[PDB]
Amino acid sequence: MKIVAIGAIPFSIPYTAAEHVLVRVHTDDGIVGVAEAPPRPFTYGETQTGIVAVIEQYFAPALIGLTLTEREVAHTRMARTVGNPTAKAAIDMAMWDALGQSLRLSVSEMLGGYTDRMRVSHMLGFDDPVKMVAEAERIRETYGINTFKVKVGRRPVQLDTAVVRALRERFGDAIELYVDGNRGWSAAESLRAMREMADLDLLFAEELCPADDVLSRRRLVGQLDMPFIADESVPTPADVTREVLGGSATAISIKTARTGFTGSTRVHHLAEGLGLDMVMGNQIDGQIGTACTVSFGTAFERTSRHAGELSNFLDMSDDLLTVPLQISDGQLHRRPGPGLGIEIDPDKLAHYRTD
Amino acid sequence: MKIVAIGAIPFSIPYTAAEHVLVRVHTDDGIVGVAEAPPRPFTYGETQTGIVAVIEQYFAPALIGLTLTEREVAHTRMARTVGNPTAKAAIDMAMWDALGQSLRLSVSEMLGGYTDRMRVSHMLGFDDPVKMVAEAERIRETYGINTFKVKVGRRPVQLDTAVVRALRERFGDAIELYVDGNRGWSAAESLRAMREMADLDLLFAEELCPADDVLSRRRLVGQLDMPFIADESVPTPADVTREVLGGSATAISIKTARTGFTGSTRVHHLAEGLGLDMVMGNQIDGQIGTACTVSFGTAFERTSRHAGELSNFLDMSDDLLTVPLQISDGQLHRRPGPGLGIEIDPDKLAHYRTD
Ligand SMILES: [Mg+2]
Ligand SMILES: [Mg+2]
Repeated sequence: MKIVAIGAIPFSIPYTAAEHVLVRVHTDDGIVGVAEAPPRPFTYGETQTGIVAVIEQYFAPALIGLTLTEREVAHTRMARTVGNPTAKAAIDMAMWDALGQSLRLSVSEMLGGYTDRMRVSHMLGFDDPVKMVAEAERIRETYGINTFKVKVGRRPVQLDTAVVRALRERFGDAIELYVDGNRGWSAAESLRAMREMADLDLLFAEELCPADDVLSRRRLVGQLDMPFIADESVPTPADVTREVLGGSATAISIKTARTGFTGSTRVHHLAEGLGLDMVMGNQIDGQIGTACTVSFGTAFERTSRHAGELSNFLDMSDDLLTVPLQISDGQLHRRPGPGLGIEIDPDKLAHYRTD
Repeated sequence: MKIVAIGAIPFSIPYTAAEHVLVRVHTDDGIVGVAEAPPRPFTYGETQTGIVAVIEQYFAPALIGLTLTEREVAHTRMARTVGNPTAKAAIDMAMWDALGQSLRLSVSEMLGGYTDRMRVSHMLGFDDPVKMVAEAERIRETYGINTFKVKVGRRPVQLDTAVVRALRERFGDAIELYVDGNRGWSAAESLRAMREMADLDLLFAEELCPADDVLSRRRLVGQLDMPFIADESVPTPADVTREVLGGSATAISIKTARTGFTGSTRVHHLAEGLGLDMVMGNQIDGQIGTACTVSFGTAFERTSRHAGELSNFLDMSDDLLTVPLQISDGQLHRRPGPGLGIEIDPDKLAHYRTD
């Protein structure tokens, strides 16, 4: 189980576009672990070109020679390089995939195996209330999804509060609802919006305003009833500690795209120890990334007690798996096979790769 | 004064190697502003390949068309992309260079023009005390430098405290001394080292331990007499606020390599308003970057009241300027010419570029 090579292949798939990087960890046993790295310059500052570069130029040469059971050595070596979250996460998850295949165990069970499935949430917004209601009905009827996260951040705030209210009026208590502003509103606008929706039983408020508007962010978080999920502002455990102790976050988003499995376990244990809720998020992941999210989320009780953002891949026109993921009865099961339980379709990769 | 093009040229110059990126902002007036971006994967996570990529693929197309007097528009647009500090800083400084050339004004005077020169500090360490003393004598006698920053972080700590003590015994109060651990020591080791050197009158303690060892870092900072300079942990104003209010920093390093001139002004004003000392740092800069550091540092009283890390370029085997920078009587003057007061030697660029 020694790493003999690590590759990074850029690929592009149009949306109904995902310009991700397929990361592959090759072992001396002929096993190949895989994962994807989604470049999000507006969240982490990584680019597709940059991810391939850091992996080929820095991470690959630093990890070749290590066994699949020296994860902490790999973790420590990669940690020397600052940032480049998805690049590091992809390598970690590909290593875990390879390990699982080598031991004939799923990543989920190796991580803890608490359960075998997660409830799925769907995100929507930035359109008319009538259209949003129509989409929610379609998604719920088609996939059984009962949890919806409304993307907000428009001005006037009434444009978004109208969407959330329309959804609650249509489904009543039959669905779960919460919001994510992606730092789009000011703290003051965020408070006015939440106050207007005080009767809609929103379970969480996610990154309504910039965490970097430090003092106003802290004031807002202290004014809200529900937990305030920090996402882009807590990419590392140290950020979790600073934002939580500082009062700018009262809940934590865990995204395997940025913290993989080794790092995500560090985030889960920190959040559990501190006593904070956690939710599995989506980095606008393809099916490879989604398979990773469910692999981790199902391993623990604290992550599986909440729905996970696992439906974004449906918006892609195609994907790289030989067997596509399926959402039924509003849930997604962790794959039955060893490792991530997935396989890359050779023809799909050949058709979508851009190198 | 409209930007018509922005280029990023990778180059490499061996040390007596600097793999930086020359950034050039072209205007419709035929003026070309310049600056460099030093890729520091172990500090910011940027790579030489990554810097060129983010500039060519994201920043250049987003800035072409803006005038040199729409700095806040450029600042806001670049801010959409997370991280990539030196890439952004280089573009900002090149824009300022172009503006200065267009108005026949030096960057220093446009920024405030408080003074015309800065005292220079030199960093050394990681060798035997006798050799370190010899180097300090040489540097002081050769350039007149009277401020030395000892790089520390080795174990046992006695190896570094011995170096600092040897320097103080040799020069007495004739020189200024302080230390920078580059996050190399644990907080506990850092305290023991500083206590051992309590009689050596160190003016500052810089990043002795990781800022990410959050609680122990805060405890250490509160135990030390002198100001504790945060550097790699405060790359943005928001980090300055979080680290300062959290107690993990009691002084601020300003490096034009990561915050340029527009961003550095934001850091200076924040630090001045909060009431914290600030020091101009070095990102292992070449002469282009050093010219930028002095341009900014001389503009304000709070930055010029302390020596600036401005001697690292001396370790390079060559550089790209037509007229090299000169340190005399332990000081460096801001260039007399418009903009940064520098010009790229065509033959040097042709010989060292790697594209
Ligand atoms: Mg989010
Ligand atoms: Mg430093």
